[PDB]
Amino acid sequence: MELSPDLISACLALEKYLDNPNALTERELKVAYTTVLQEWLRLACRSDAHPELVRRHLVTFRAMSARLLDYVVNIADSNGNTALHYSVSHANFPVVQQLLDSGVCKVDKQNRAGYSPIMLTALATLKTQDDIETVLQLFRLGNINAKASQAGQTALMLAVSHGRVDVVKALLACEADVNVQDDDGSTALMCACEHGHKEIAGLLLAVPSCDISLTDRDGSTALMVALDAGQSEIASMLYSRMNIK
Repeated sequence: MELSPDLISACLALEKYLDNPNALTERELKVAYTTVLQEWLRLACRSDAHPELVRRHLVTFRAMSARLLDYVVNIADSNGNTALHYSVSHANFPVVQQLLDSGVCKVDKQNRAGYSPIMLTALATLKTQDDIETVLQLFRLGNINAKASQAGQTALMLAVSHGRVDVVKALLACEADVNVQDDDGSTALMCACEHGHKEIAGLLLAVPSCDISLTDRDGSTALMVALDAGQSEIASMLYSRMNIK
């Protein structure tokens, strides 16, 4: 439960650059950025990462400079991942929470593959009410309706595709747009239909604004996707929402 002298030392170097871009040589800036990145991720993104030690470092960065705090919290690795990407991916929600409480996280930042930390919540199982409350906090800070640069998928589509009922519920509780279509015209509902996520399909259908008449690029509605997949229980749920002329 000690602050990292190597991290603090490189932070001091970086702070000079943040104040004046010609304060460091090219060599010095490279070593400073690299050293901040490694020591910060050591601290925040190992599997034994301690939230109180993260907080203590954030409080110190803030005192040094508001710009340093912002810079370190959001520092990205070679894959475009930040500490918040990794903490969400590992479901270390107590660390996520300290990150969010910094007041400076860029929660919509997409990594190389196009995923923001909000999208990466589809990789996380929410086990406690504290986990759920942290995730809700994340979804209140950023754009839950953003489309990943890859195939235009949203967090909701990704949560449906991973069968994550808990994350789906959290997204809907924050009015996630259920009618967003990906690059192939597919909606979250069509994903639930294709893969037989029956609980999740029910959750989506209960959303008043869910538009079951949308078609993908092949002209298929959710119902057609369900009938074609032999997802008969889901097909019946759809028929109950329709008004057949």
